[PDB]
Amino acid sequence: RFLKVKNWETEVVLTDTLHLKSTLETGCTEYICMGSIMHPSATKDQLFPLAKEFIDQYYSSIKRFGSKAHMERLEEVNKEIDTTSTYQLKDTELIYGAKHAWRNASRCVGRIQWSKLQVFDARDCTTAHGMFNYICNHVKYATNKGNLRSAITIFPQRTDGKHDFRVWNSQLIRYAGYKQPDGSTLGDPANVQFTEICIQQGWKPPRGRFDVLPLLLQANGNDPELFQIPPELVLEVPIRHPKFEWFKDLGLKWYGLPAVSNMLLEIGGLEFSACPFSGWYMGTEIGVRDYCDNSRYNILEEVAKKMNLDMRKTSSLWKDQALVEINIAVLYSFQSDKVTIVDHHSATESFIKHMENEYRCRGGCPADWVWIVPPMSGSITPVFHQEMLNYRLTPSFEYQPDPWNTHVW
Amino acid sequence: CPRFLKVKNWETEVVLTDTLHLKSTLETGCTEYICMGSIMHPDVATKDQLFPLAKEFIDQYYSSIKRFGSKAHMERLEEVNKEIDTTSTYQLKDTELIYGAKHAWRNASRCVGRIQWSKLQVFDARDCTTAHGMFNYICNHVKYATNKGNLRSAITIFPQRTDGKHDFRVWNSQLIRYAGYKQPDGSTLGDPANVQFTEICIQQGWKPPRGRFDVLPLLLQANGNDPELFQIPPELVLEVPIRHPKFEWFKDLGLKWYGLPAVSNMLLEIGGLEFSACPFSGWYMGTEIGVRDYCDNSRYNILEEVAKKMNLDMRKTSSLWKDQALVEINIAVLYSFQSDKVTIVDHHSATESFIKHMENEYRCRGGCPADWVWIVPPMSGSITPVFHQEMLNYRLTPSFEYQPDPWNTHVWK
Ligand code: HEM
Ligand code: HEM
Ligand SMILES: CNCCCc1cc(C#N)cc(CCc2cc(C)cc(N)n2)c1
Ligand SMILES: CNCCCc1cc(C#N)cc(CCc2cc(C)cc(N)n2)c1
Ligand SMILES: C[C@H](O)[C@H](O)[C@H]1CNc2nc(N)[nH]c(=O)c2N1
Ligand SMILES: C[C@H](O)[C@H](O)[C@H]1CNc2nc(N)[nH]c(=O)c2N1
Ligand SMILES: [Zn+2]
Repeated sequence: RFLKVKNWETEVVLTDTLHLKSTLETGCTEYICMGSIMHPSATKDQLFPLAKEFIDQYYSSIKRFGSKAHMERLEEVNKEIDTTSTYQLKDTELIYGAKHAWRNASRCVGRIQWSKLQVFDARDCTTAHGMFNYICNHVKYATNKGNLRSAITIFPQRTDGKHDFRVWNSQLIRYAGYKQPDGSTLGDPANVQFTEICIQQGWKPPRGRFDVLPLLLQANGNDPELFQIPPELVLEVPIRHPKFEWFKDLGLKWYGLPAVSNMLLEIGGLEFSACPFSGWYMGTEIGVRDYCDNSRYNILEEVAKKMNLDMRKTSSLWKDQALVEINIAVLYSFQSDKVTIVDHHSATESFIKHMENEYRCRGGCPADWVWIVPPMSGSITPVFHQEMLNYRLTPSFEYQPDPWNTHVW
Repeated sequence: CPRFLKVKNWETEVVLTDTLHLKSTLETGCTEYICMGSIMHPDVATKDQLFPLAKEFIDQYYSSIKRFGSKAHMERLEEVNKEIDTTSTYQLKDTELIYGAKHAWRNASRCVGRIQWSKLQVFDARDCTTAHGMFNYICNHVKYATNKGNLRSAITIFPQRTDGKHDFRVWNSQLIRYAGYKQPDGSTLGDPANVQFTEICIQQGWKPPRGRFDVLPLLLQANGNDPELFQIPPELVLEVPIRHPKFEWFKDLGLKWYGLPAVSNMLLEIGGLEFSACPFSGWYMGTEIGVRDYCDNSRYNILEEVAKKMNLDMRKTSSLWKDQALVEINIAVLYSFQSDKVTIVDHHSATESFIKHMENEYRCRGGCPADWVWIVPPMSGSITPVFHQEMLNYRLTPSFEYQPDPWNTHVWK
């Protein structure tokens, strides 16, 4: 059936037909919705229909469905799966696939940029040193002296499951976290466990609040190896406030490059277990989640002190006041340092425009309202009032297990 | 369906286990291929449809009072079936009515205030026959619930649906709301959300003051008849002038709001019986007024005016001038209610209470249906504990349901 989605602020109604194309599950059923669950829920025979489906939509996308090239490609892939239990994507197909996995990422508010993605083919990589080289080039390219460019580097696909390429870091660039004798945490508490694995492997920790973690890289199923990213490739921003001159004295900084490195890219049945991808930050990612989450840097109280706020009752909204000033500081700092960043008002605006584009040209746009709506000031951004349909389209980015739970040394 | 579903809290790592979802009775709107979790809204019962619905409810009631399988349970079942057989409907006992109303609230997945569910004053108005009688009952409800500012949650329940042509309806979506007036120049005076209803009232005879905060009259339909207008006695309408503890100029914006949130357009469904007029009221969470009523672009839309008086830079969105004004507006709302000693709850306190409620329900009941999209407040979401809490949404009965607007369906006599 055709599905309507309405914006309750503009009263614009869009019609979704694209959802009929989905074949994978969402996790919900007719009687139970799991819209707020973070993580809900090959062989030659499974492999061909998936490959065919993907080849079909690729050739449909270049207006040559059923062409001679198309027929030949299907045949070629058929033979290759027969003979080898897998197949290799053409360069054009790899790039199409990566851009579309981004396009189909229902949890990403930044998708208006989807067709501008620099794709680095790293499928000839065989070793951890090789991976390091490719990752450095990625970081250097994507960083671009502050003028951030979206990029993805794609390492060899899964074969038997015992020879996986994995970036063990959840992101390429992150700050270490340390468990103190007194039981508190120094640095980022989210990375305490990963930091410990790096230490256990030989990494000598400076034990600061913002120590960039080393890369831990696994090539072809082997034990991961440590590498320090050359520091001149790591762009950082000292956080200050345009009004509160005491803010710089908090000693806060963050890195300019958000680069997810723990997801799995799926294209036509093939699985790319190492595919680090990067864009640029939305201010709230740092200002709200990284700094103000209770389980992260957790700075609200200190900031509220410096602002001399009344902090005895919740109803003074001291937390909300402090939260806003921190996010002003993040945006101001990045902007003043000419490092690409987008505020949640601008980002959500662009996303609404993107939705409108996709509905017109594609017949829909899968979107996860729980993730799309920013973690502050929700209803004063346009996505809060936008109905969205969530469904799973392929090619796609998928979660995968942490490598330290499925690896034998 | 799996017998046990797990929900995680990503802040605390606490894992809870849901079994209550197995009692789900109606569709969410989702399927295994699509989720409609952010969709707002995704001829009577026949004898044969009614039997198992009544039995399911009666069983639940007698199970709740630890008399399941008792002689009184079996007798009540037989009496109910006999009534359905002879009359195609049945009547609830007062005890069952009260149980059903409290459970419809307990089951309302979109409500963050459910920690209070077992404390609800239920007014049985099933003997009501006329619009004048409806008015009396509604006035008594408003006075009781308001309690001079110490608000008490309450529901008044009018006669259930019979053949569908004799419905009792409150035409107002809430008992107390402000009028909206569209101007010839395209501007709106008052609350833009209420323009349609306001036009209906005017057509029905209401003389409008044409102000920014005019309390709408009640439009009351009894027994399927044409609806009639009544003015709520102004002394029964508690209102709060909004001022700010720091900004002396804030009171000069001339804002105020009413103290009692009272939903009057929902259908209460118990044991297959449908109560099409069941106005219920509680007390406000500040953000309902400070974020939605005042700051929605399609409502009073005051962010700009507040921003200008705050001397904020408003040329770039990146200054977060909107977020800054939003916080000060919400501070003022909470400060004004507390000062006038009218019950209100801030979004931090309410969401903290809701998490405790949810944990208790998982413990004692096997679960707690919750709609995250609605439970998370419209500002500062992730600094409230609910943002980090996975929730399962499913529909249990007794329940409050949406129903079409009466002016779209009414047959004018
Ligand atoms: C270019 C600027 C971009 C912006 C402003 C942006 C914005 C965001 C934000 C704010 C999130 C939520 C992150 C969180 O809360 O953890 C997100 C998630 C996501 N993004 Fe984007 N993004 C960008 C680029 C990209 C690119 C280049 C890709 C892939 C090629 C991508 C794919 C994804 C995926 C798969 C998620 C979901 C992550 C998860 O489920 O943990 N994004 N994005
Ligand atoms: C006692 C204090 C109460 C508080 C603090 C509270 C809080 C809330 C809030 C903030 C909402 C969201 C409203 C919106 O965004 O439009 C809501 C919705 C709702 N509440 Fe509660 N409420 C209370 C009492 C009650 C009572 C007494 C009932 C019924 C007996 C009730 C049933 C509902 C229902 C059915 C909804 C969904 C409304 C809809 O879908 O439009 N609540 N509540
Ligand atoms: C359930 N969440 C687990 C953590 C995942 C994650 C953590 C951080 C941090 N710090 C930062 C990110 C970056 C997400 C992202 C990715 C991209 C590509 C762009 C952008 N603006 N943001 C992700
Ligand atoms: C899609 N939403 C349409 C508007 C529904 C609604 C509007 C207002 C207002 N103004 C006020 C309410 C009151 C909701 C409510 C009800 C109760 C019982 C308590 C409480 N704190 N809040 C509802
Ligand atoms: C429980 C809930 O699903 C979880 O907290 C989600 C909520 N929405 C989110 N939205 C974004 N963008 N990122 C997140 O990590 C989360 N966390
Ligand atoms: C599109 C979206 O479902 C809609 O704007 C919802 C979002 N969450 C909400 N949450 C509450 N409490 N009240 C609302 O009106 C809404 N509106
Ligand atoms: Zn769903």
